[PDB]
Amino acid sequence: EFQVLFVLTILTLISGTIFYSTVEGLRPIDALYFSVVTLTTVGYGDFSPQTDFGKIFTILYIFIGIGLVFGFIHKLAVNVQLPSILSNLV
Amino acid sequence: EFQVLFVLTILTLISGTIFYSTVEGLRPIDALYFSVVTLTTVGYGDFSPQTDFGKIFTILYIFIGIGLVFGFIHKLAVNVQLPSILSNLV
Amino acid sequence: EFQVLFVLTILTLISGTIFYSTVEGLRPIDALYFSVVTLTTVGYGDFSPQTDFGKIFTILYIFIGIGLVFGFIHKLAVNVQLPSILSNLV
Amino acid sequence: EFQVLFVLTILTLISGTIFYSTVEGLRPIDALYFSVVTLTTVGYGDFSPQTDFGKIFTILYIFIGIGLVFGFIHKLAVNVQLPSILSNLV
Ligand SMILES: [K+]
Ligand SMILES: [K+]
Ligand SMILES: [K+]
Ligand SMILES: [K+]
Repeated sequence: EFQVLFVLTILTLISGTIFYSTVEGLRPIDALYFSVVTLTTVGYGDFSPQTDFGKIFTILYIFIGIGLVFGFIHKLAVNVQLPSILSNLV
Repeated sequence: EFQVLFVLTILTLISGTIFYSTVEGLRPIDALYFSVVTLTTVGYGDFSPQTDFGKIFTILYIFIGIGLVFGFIHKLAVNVQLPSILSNLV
Repeated sequence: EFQVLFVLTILTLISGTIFYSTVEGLRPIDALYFSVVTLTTVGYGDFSPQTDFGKIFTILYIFIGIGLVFGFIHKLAVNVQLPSILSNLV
Repeated sequence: EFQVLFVLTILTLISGTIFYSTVEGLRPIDALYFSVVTLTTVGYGDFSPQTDFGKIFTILYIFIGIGLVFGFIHKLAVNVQLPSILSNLV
């Protein structure tokens, strides 16, 4: 469960990294950071797409990616972080 | 279920596209992108309303639109993406 | 239920409007718009607090306000928007 | 329950305060404010990391912190705010 969502999240972030590095000219690290900041809905806006291709991709990436990323966050919190916290209390 | 939320999401995004293109002077593609970035709560701020009409509309659009857009995202994730993922594992 | 959350949301937004208009010098309409953009987690950043008082208030306002605003949005979506949609289908 | 999430949220925010004050050169109050604005997903972008260290930390901080912060917000809303509201109605 967690492993599948972890792998899917990595793949989704790799896709954004490649897209934004190529089409929007970002350094790969900036493209990865931007992809994370986007799909977690933080949205600083220090980076944002300038091209119409980038804007269209971003629309679709948000709709397809938010569900996966927040599914991963939920499983991380409930199946990894929560048991680790409980274990520390004993 | 999914079809109804899909159609409602398209209609909601068309409404924002028309509003922001007219009142805020955005290109239609920018107005659509801004509407998506708003209702998914990303909020880059590369675009934001400059007129009081735009600010008032945005308040109401957020309150009326977030529930529909995140209902659609939830149904997309659970009723489309999840079964597709499970099918790939077999 | 819905009425109580509606009133609480209005009161919470009035509080932010008064605070940001006074301490951060915003026009009341801008303060209301900023309060909404904050508590719905959109966060354009076209407005943001410049004073330390404003930053401290914003921290506490977010933590106390997000739960109320998203409780209201949930009740709006499920108890008002959903039945209205279903009624249109018949 | 609430106490544990409260303490964990404080610890998580202290960690961000120390990190962003040191690596990104922010005043401690700005680092705390930025940490809150990040983990609640508001993301104004008035502050954002400029260094690659800061961007990498921010990616990991978001993934590890969102679950804790929104767990705390949920418990605050349902176990503290809700009973206080109900008590006011009698
Ligand atoms: K945001
Ligand atoms: K958000
Ligand atoms: K934002
Ligand atoms: K922003």
